[PDB]
Amino acid sequence: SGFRKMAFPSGKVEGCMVQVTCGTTTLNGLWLDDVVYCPRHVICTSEDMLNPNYEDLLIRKSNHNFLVQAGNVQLRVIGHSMQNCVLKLKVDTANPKTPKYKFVRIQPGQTFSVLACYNGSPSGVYQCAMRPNFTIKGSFLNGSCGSVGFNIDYDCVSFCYMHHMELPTGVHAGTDLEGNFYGPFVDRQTAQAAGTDTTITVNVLAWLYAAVINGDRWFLNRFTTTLNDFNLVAMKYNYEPLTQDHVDILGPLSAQTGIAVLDMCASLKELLQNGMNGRTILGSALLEDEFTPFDVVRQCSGVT
Amino acid sequence: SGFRKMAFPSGKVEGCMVQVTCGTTTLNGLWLDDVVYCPRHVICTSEDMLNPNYEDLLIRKSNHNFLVQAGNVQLRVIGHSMQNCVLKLKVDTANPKTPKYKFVRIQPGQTFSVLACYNGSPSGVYQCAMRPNFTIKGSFLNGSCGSVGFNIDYDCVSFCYMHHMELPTGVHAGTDLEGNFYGPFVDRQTAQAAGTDTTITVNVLAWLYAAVINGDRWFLNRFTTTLNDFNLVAMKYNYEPLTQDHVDILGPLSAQTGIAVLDMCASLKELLQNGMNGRTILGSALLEDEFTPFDVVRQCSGVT
Ligand SMILES: *CC(=O)N1CCC(C(=O)N(C)C(C)C)CC1
Ligand SMILES: *CC(=O)N1CCC(C(=O)N(C)C(C)C)CC1
Repeated sequence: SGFRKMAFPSGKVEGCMVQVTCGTTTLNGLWLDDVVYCPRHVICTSEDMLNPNYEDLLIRKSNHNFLVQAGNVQLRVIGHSMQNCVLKLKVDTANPKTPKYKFVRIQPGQTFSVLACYNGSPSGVYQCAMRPNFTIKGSFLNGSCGSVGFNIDYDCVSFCYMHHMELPTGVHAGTDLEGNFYGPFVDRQTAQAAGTDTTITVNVLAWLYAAVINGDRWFLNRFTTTLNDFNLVAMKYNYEPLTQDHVDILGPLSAQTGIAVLDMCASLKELLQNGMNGRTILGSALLEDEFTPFDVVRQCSGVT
Repeated sequence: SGFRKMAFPSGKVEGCMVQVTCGTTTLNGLWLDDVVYCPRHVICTSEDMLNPNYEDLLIRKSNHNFLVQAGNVQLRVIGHSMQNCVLKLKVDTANPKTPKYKFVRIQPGQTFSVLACYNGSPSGVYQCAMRPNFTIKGSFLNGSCGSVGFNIDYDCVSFCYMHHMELPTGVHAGTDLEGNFYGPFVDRQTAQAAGTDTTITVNVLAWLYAAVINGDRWFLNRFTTTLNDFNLVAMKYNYEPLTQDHVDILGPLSAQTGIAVLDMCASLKELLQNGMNGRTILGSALLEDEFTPFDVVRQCSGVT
């Protein structure tokens, strides 16, 4: 028993973190095979960040301007290209610690682990979700850019996020490893505001299943609901509308606990309308939406 | 900006996790140099767990009964001793991935990362504290025993916890790596109940500093207090009494924010007496006590 906000083990990704320096800017890169991935804004002066033309800024850059350091050993840059908002620096040496890996673009509501790095040195690991507004709620100081988010499928690391931007509201924006930003965000120091941070309904329900499974059951009630009735309450409370697909995804947890998804919806409804009344569920005083159904099954079954 | 519940990177500890099988029982071991550490209850049948005499049970065990498997490679056990509540199995091969390390017995209120393992395979990582009642609030299914808790001081892993016991209330008990349990707990399936789970006052104050530092300031008020006045309120709310030592420890965070520790105490006091009124601090609806002052400084400065 016990249910905790759990990151994947960081080992396989630690061995992929390098320091990238361009001019006076130092941030983090991902070394997979003979390529280092990093945010293209490594080339910018704070001045440039206001309205940078990245193609033009890049012309003033050669392979030898990108200083790449794996721990205390320098890597020879033999090539550099811009893919969308990332730089791919070709090095002469393939990372000997490259795991099996994919680049995956995750949907909002999907969760991943972030290995926060400074100067290509890992400092910590924590679990995130891609918010429905395409922000993430990270911990990123200066030097943390190029820190990546990932899932591990046993041995295969699916890289889903590279950190680029802090919005003035202290939320975080970044790219998949093909350099495409999540949501409407850009590597420009401009007026960019996050949209509504909606709650990931399916994730809250998963976490309610997780709680029942771990003995926190006080919020089970006698009521059921429909998708249409439940969604009226979702709407009012800035929750993602719940689909039959979400219901299907919660099936396995339904099965295990013998609680119909819609009964659990009715529990969530009451919790939204009435709050917690100063009570806690899995040591939390609000409704956690950064566990997927998959995260719950994983941690409640014990997959490695 | 951003402040998240952050575990140390797991890499250095992943390379220390092995599977230990004795008879039908499989759990996790820590391989440092030519020694594998594991909970002595690996030798018990569920039957034995009711009133085991570990010295006597051990006599029926030889080196060759302890099957030790690092990934897919078996280790030859050439020795086995009981230290308190741990077994130390001497293997013929020193772990090539042994980091610099210490064994440290942590005080309650001190935080550490747990690498949850099943069959010596890491599944996830999460941050904990040693609770003032000497429980921890983990995520541990069957097979998770021998999972360890640790701090990293740059390159030196301080191992502070090995997981042994789930109490029927779903909280967790274990040993330092010398085999001595935290608190009054024993490796016996008996009536063991956790004492009062008091809140770690100094940790809540650190986390209040962390919030100010990250722009969550609504709970700053016009009031100050004394240790003696504040402690009256602590008492009533099952908070650790605050000492001058706690105040001294919060000095650096005081300095940085220019908020006197006692003013921040007065903020905590109001929060205790009045609650949150449905507001959140660093995305939390209750007062977080599993960040130390040291954890806050680390994550707010960006140490690796
Ligand atoms: C996130 C990160 O590590 N990063 C982005 C900001 C950058 C900086 O301080 N500025 C504004 C200049 C472009 C140097 C440092 C790298
Ligand atoms: C925690 C763990 O992995 N562990 C302790 C319980 C044990 C078990 O299932 N029992 C009760 C018997 C002693 C086999 C498995 C190992």
